[PDB]
Order: sequence, then structure tokens, then C-alpha cells
Amino acid sequence: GALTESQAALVKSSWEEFNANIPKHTHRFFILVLEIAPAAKDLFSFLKGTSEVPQNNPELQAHAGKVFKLVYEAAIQLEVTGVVVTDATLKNLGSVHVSKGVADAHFPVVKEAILKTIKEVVGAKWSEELNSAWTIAYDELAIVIKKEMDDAA
Ligand code: HEM
Repeated sequence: GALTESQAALVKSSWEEFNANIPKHTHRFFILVLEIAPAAKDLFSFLKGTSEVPQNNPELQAHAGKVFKLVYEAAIQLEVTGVVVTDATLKNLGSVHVSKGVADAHFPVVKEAILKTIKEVVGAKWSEELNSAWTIAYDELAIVIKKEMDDAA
């Protein structure tokens, strides 16, 4: 629905449920990233050097917390305004990803890990409409971040 108010409402409620247990869901998210692309471990300071994904690391928690909140806020923004607006936070973001060695081809990795995270968080409440809602917000945000990366470089 390239975000109907009911699509927006679902992203908000699944985000709230996400954010109710940051320790568990952010740990789950990084397991899912490494299962999809084990080589991505090396990109994160808080991981590189560990055996298993840490369970009580505040840097891991703060980073995965920010990533999910920005997709959520992009979903509201698309629904309200019809676009994802660039800003200071997203151009700064463009600059940190270039520094960290994040490339365009990494985006599908974090997309699949997010969809799989959200499916586990909501359990039986999962729907095709929820999945298509997170998908659209992620893709539209990703477009705008990829631009800034292009531009940061
Ligand atoms: C829509 C998708 C994405 C969002 C909203 C996002 C958001 C962010 C944010 C908000 C930060 C923190 C910036 C700061 O305060 O310095 C961050 C850092 C970072 N992100 Fe992204 N990200 C996305 C995609 C990805 C992807 C695909 C990767 C790579 C697999 C990635 C890897 C990183 C790394 C390595 C850092 C630095 C974290 C650190 O060690 O502090 N991100 N991202």
C-alpha cells in the first residue's frame, strides 16, 4: 500500500513489541545477520573478536536499536508525507557507512535479518501485510541512504 495508515499502524505496533525486549531482539538480529553473511562480522566493532554474539553488550543494543527505529520512523514518514526526507542524520549516516566499508550489496543482508527478526518478535500476529510494510519502509529508506553514501564518497 506504499503505506496506508493501516500498514503504518502495524509497523508501529511491531516496533513497540521489538523495543519491549531490546536485549533479546538485538541479540537475535545479529545472529540472523551472521547466519545470512558470516563475513559481515568483521564490519562491527562490538563483534570482531568474539566467539558468539554477545548477549548484554550496550554498544550492540544501541546500534540495532537505532537501525530498527529509523526504519520505523521511515514507515511513518512515507505514510504521512509520501516520501523519505533526507536530513542531517541520514547524510552523517551516509558518511559513517562509507568509512566502515558498507557497500550497496550489503543492504539485502540487513533487510532479510530485519524481516526475520520482526517475524520472531510478533509470533502468531505475523501477516503478509506486516512483511510488505517493513519491506517498503526498508527499501525507501535504503534508497535515500545509498544516495548519501554515493554522495559521502
Ligand atoms: C536501512 C538500513 C540501515 C540503517 C537505518 C542503518 C542505520 C545505521 C545507524 C543509525 C548507525 C549509527 C551511526 C552513528 O551514530 O555513527 C549505523 C552504523 C553502522 N552501520 Fe548502518 N544502517 C543500515 C544498513 C546497514 C547495513 C546494510 C550494514 C552492513 C552490513 C550496516 C553497517 C553499519 C556499521 C558497520 C556501522 C558502524 C557501527 C559501529 O561499529 O558503531 N548498516 N547504521
